Amino acid sequence: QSGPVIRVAGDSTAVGEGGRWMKEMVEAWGKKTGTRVEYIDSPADTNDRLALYQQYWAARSPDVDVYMIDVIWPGIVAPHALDLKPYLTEAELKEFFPRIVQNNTIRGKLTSLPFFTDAGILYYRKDLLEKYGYTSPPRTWNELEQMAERVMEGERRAGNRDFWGFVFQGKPYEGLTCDALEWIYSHGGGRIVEPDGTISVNNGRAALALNRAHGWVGRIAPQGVTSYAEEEARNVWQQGNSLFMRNWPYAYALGQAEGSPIRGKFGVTVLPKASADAPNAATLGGWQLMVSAYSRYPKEAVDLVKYLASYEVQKDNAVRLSRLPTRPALYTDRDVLARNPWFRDLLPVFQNAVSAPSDVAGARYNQVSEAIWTEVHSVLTGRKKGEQAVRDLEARIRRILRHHHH
Ligand SMILES: OC[C@H]1O[C@H](O[C@H]2O[C@H](CO)[C@@H](O)[C@H](O)[C@H]2O)[C@H](O)[C@@H](O)[C@@H]1O
Repeated sequence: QSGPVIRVAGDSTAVGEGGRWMKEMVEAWGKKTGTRVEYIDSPADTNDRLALYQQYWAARSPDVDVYMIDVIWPGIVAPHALDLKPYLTEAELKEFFPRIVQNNTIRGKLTSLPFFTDAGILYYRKDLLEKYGYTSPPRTWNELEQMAERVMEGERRAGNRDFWGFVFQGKPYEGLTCDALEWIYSHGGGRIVEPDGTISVNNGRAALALNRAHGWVGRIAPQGVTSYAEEEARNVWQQGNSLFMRNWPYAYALGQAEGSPIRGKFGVTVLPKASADAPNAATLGGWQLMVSAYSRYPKEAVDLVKYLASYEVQKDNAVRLSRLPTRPALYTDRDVLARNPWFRDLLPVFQNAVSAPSDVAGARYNQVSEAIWTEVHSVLTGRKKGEQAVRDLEARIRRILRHHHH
């Protein structure tokens, strides 16, 4: 047909159904409104997407109108965002969780609408826990290790060469920062960089957390876990070859799909922690919808963003893709809850999720994060002990944030 073509970059066809579903939603809006649309695909890992989208932004490119942006990005991407505040009433904006709207608001600019939230959780094979005499998923990291060693011994003995105790995201990329924040915080080691700016990571609890994680590699987790992102972990788990997995909510719907080897065989719960008085750790993730400051079609782009962020599209995301709404009203919707009962069970885990240090690092967050995941990876690979790594990380972050004030 004719008129503007509204072009969207967001999510990836390389991560679950997200890219496919996103294209479907954008096509549905185009059909509803009689507007031409195009979907531009992205790489799997968030930090690779940031670099791709930065090419467009540095160019002031009009070739993408709407970007799906990570929770950790507002402080970096704000100059490239159209301020959405004038386009939403106060009532419309209050329909989203205020913490996420606050996150997305930089120096008063509403950079982006909340789309879906995210929190790290523990996936567990309930069939296998029952087989090996366990009644509850593990609450402590020591329990997780003990269960993993026992179930692995038994499943290996029964003939499954492919079977592991635990998979997670050990690749050097942003997902490892997420995993590592959960390890450190759940050992009482802090937030790596505190909201006040204190770089706190050089402490014995953070070091222990990293040594613990090294101890999994090649033992209860595959040697190759040091190259796993979300999907590599998910594919071991989904084939039936891991007792436990750390991952985000999206993996639940995919594991329940017809033809999944593990359909009906798993539950989810909060990640374990070092001891009963440590805090629960679930890293806060999630994605927002930004209209490009370079879009030639801001009114149409805003209309698309409000549609994607609407109740019925977020509902579809919850029901079909098990991704977490940013609208509190959806957590009381009968159909969302009947499909995903665990959304009610773990709502307090999602509410108490711990943010990575993107607010305090602001536009330097991707540099801080790269330091984190590289130093953590050096522990996972055995290159360094946790004590040295947290000392080296402290020094790196001090250099990166020197002269930065939030
Ligand atoms: O909901 C699943 C999403 O997984 C990825 O995003 C999560 O993990 C990132 C780290 O790898 C975090 O930075 C992000 O905040 C999390 O939401 C993936 O990039 C998304 O496309 C998936 O929808």
